[PDB]
Amino acid sequence: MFTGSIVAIVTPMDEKGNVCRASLKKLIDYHVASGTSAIVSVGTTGEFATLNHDEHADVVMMTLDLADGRIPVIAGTGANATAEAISLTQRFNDSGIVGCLTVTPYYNRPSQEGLYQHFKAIAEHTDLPQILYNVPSRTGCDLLPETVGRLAKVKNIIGIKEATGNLTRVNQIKELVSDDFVLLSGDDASALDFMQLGGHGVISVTANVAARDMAQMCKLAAEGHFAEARVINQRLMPLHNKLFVEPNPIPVKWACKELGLVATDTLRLPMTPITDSGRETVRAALKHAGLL
Amino acid sequence: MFTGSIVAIVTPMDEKGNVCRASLKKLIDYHVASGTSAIVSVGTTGEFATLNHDEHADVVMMTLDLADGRIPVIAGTGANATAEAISLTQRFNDSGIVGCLTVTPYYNRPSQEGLYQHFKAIAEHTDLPQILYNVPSRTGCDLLPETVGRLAKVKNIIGIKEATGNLTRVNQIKELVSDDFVLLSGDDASALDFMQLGGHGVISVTANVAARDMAQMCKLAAEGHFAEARVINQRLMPLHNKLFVEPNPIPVKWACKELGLVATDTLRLPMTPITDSGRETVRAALKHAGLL
Amino acid sequence: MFTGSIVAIVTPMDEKGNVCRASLKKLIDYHVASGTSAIVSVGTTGEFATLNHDEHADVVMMTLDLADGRIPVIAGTGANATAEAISLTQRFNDSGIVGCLTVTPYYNRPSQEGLYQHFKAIAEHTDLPQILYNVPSRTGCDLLPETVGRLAKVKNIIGIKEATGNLTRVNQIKELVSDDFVLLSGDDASALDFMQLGGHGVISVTANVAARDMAQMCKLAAEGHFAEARVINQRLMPLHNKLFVEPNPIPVKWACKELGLVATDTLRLPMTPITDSGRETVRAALKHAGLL
Amino acid sequence: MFTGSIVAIVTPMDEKGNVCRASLKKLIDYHVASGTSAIVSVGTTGEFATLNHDEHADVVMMTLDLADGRIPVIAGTGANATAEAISLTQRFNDSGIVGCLTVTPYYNRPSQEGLYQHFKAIAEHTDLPQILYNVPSRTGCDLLPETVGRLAKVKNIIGIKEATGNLTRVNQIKELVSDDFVLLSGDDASALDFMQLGGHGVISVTANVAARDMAQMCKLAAEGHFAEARVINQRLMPLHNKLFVEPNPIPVKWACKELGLVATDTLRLPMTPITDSGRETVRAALKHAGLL
Ligand SMILES: N[C@@H](CCCC[NH3+])C(=O)O
Ligand SMILES: N[C@@H](CCCC[NH3+])C(=O)O
Ligand SMILES: N[C@@H](CCCC[NH3+])C(=O)O
Ligand SMILES: N[C@@H](CCCC[NH3+])C(=O)O
Ligand SMILES: [K+]
Ligand SMILES: [K+]
Ligand SMILES: [K+]
Ligand SMILES: [K+]
Ligand SMILES: [K+]
Ligand SMILES: [K+]
Repeated sequence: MFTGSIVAIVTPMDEKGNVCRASLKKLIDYHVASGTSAIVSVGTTGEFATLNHDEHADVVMMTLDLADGRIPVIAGTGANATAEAISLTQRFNDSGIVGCLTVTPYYNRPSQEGLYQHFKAIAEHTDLPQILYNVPSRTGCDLLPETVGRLAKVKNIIGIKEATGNLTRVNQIKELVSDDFVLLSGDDASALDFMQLGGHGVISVTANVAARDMAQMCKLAAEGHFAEARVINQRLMPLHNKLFVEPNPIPVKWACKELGLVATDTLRLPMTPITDSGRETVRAALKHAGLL
Repeated sequence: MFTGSIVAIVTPMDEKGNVCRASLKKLIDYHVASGTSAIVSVGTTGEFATLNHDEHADVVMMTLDLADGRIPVIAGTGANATAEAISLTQRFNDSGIVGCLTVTPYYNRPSQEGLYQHFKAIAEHTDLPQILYNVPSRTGCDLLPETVGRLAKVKNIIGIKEATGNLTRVNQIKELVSDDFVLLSGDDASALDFMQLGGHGVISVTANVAARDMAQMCKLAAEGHFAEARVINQRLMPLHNKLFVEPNPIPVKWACKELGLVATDTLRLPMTPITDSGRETVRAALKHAGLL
Repeated sequence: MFTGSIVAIVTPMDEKGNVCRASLKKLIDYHVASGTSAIVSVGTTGEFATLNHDEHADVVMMTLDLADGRIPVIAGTGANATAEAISLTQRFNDSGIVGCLTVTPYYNRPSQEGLYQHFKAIAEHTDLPQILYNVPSRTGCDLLPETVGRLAKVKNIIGIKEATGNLTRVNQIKELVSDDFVLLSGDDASALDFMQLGGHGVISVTANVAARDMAQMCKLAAEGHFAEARVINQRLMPLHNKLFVEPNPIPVKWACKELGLVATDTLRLPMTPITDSGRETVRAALKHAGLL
Repeated sequence: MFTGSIVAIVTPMDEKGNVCRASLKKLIDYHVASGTSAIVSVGTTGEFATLNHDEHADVVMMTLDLADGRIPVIAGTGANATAEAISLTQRFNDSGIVGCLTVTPYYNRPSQEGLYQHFKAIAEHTDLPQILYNVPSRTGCDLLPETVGRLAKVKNIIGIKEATGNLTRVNQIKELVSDDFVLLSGDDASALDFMQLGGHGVISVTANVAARDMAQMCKLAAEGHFAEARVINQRLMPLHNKLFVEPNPIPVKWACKELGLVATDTLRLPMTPITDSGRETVRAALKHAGLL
């Protein structure tokens, strides 16, 4: 499933920074019960940067095992070296994942032609559906609509997670791609606006703690009931902002712990523990959303 | 050597994308002959993002072997996960390298407290001198002067490669650190200005192809001879700019090949070959510098 | 009328830079015939900066006289000194204009409290409806949604021309104001997106040369027929971009001359004549729109 | 005087918002006593946007009268319409002022060719020396070095007030102009850095309240005594920053009142009175500088 409310799931960790199977199970059951459309495993929110390849694969496989066919799983498979992205993708071929979420190379700042060759090569060597991921504030590069249009001609490049927050991208991309190419927001605070403009859903941090409200918001949006959706969005807006009051996923993991969905809020360095002021801001946002 | 003209040396490749030992040897001998102060091996210009750690370590160790004590070698040791940076640094402990160039974590956008903990942990696991490296355009993170002050208190944190191009940082940092903390430019086009303000040298892309000129410019700067240094700077200004006409190190590798310093200008995806328009721009800059 | 396609009309000039009544008459008749909703007289596009107060008033009065009740006229009344804005507003009280378009103070960078006091004072001393105008790229300040919400409580502050191009502003402002407060785009290239998000129309440069297509696009948008509207928008998109290929209103005045709507394309310094390359780009855009 | 510590003097007002002659006289005598090099009358800090031309001219002429040949007076003469800038400059022809400070047109965003024609036309209508003034954060326009080169060829264009805070501009401009073209900082917090790179002085907000310290710092800089100049700079750094805690000249007028240099801290809308939090910040900065 590549539409509606898709959660960019936290990778819950014990105090040692190793994946907590019991916490992950509780999250997955929560998403199944709450109507989340799909789970993005080891995306940005899942701390892909600080897992090594083996651990990253372990988490995807554990998520599939625990999901047990009840909810679709999309794996984070991005890398900043094209060989590495291919390699990681091969580990998931015939795993049971429904598709891959693949970020533009970060740090090295390739040209648009470099991005085209990068994604073309990755798509060539899998039959899995690929969702491109643009997040310039993290990567230092910006995958432009023209290049997205070029890549959407590749059979198994099927959509894009657009995380610029620049809403003009929706229709710039839509006019260059076929009607079946999926446009997903990667920016919770602008996601409803993104859907109103023609987007198909959101790959969401907020959904980690407000899964039912997110699922109902995205359904209302898909039906054209934007005023109704916007009531939900306004109750969620403090979370859409304050889940980034300190670096994601610091706030959302604390929030998941506060709700009892995970055993510990531990992250891996260079992510550090939430500050006291951050706890108080996040808690206020959870209360605004009616979750505590 | 942590002052003067420090080359961020290319990792020259064969057509297959693997390190070319003959080319690396030619470069290194060139830098010895030219008066380059030190070599940074597998920095940004050396394609650290697209080598695996073993490959990265092999290039560093080959560069150290070829230098044969003639010129000091600083290893690139940055990573966006602290555990991984520690692992890479530990490869070089007792190796012969003189210190480490360690970039702020990229993509994951840690807080300043996160940056402090990351670099502190790395410095704790080595006796080697650490040069911090700030380049927000690539990493999505900005290591601010206050945090650089805090880190300069750690015994073996000894300098910073400041690649913002924001020259106010020179004196902001200088006033927070001891007189022996080294300030190096990471931005060729502003590097003479950076030294004029108090900086100690440059870690340079341009030095790959104008090593003698860069070394002479930096020596004149260190002596307070700014007007003479500026004449050299003006002759190199088109390279300082046009070596970034396409993404670094695409132009500089081509320039190295054009000068006969390396056998091929091959890079790894997502870096792609220089365009025809790029070749003509870079050739014009080399001709301006009197190198061709 | 404060909805649909509203033209930010050029101030046509003879070769001496004085207002050309005959050219203005032809424009006004064109707008009446083509279904434009209203005319903004001496806005940005009408070169408010380079008319003195007497000339500025002359042009508004001439536009009202020529309109002869057939189309509503909104006067540009902005200034960067609150006394000056009041003064200019008084000149229009009981003139026949339907409202005023009042820009945030430029150059002096007031606080949000300063903007609130500025606009509150101007509104106090007129019974004319006021449309706030935010264009940070010109002014150096940004009138934020919170302050817009404060000002919308003032009885005769009735809407806002939002020219940031940042589409998140639509619903940030809408949630803070009453249902009858008018949201108008000031950014042609994002205007259709702006209306799709809940905006009520556009104060347009493009409408100067494509008045009928703009009027039909904004009606389709108001009816919810966005796919239909978007076909029109895509034929207009090169004009929405290339009317800013050189500083507005340089391109649009040339385009008006090329279509025969005005006798000369003359502007006042510091605006200068269109370049040859600009003529060719603008002409291509007019052809794309089917106007030549 | 177009070098050293040049004060962008406040236009002190009474409670009604009109120029206070006794306060202006106290300031001017202060600057004579302190060793200020020159006074810029009705620059940005002097509230040029909210005086009418007659008022503006009266303040300039009063400042010239009060200076009584003791200290040179440069008039602010900028406008965003060329005709208006010419008119204002012509007011001061044969007046006693030593030159003119003329800002790039604001709001209307002319091209570089437009800037060239604007300043050329103004210089043609006077024998007075012209200092260009670039401050893109306020004007929406950036007068680039290439254009500054082109204008420096006009006989009576003799310098530039560079208020970008982008220190690379010093040497970019210096290499395109003659050795006698003057480079002055418009940015107090980077001004010592600017002089260290080659600049000749500063047109300063801080000098309104730390005139002796600023004059001593600039003299030390001119002599090449940078380390001693930096000690003074560090003592003034909180003022350099906190005089912009609210919009200039709100903080500096309050500071002048607090020091007894002016009778009231009144400004004209849209500038508004300093907040209580602002007063406490500025008082802390004055105490740091040892002025209180
Ligand atoms: N820390 C490295 C490797 C991560 C590998 C597994 N996801 C990066 O962000 O590219
Ligand atoms: N491509 C990954 C791993 C590089 C590992 C060796 N230098 C990154 O940029 O972090
Ligand atoms: N040129 C000045 C005065 C214009 C007055 C009439 N609109 C400005 O842009 O504020
Ligand atoms: N407030 C108008 C006119 C100022 C005229 C005298 N200084 C402007 O900023 O251009
Ligand atoms: K395939
Ligand atoms: K496809
Ligand atoms: K140290
Ligand atoms: K009123
Ligand atoms: K109202
Ligand atoms: K000159």
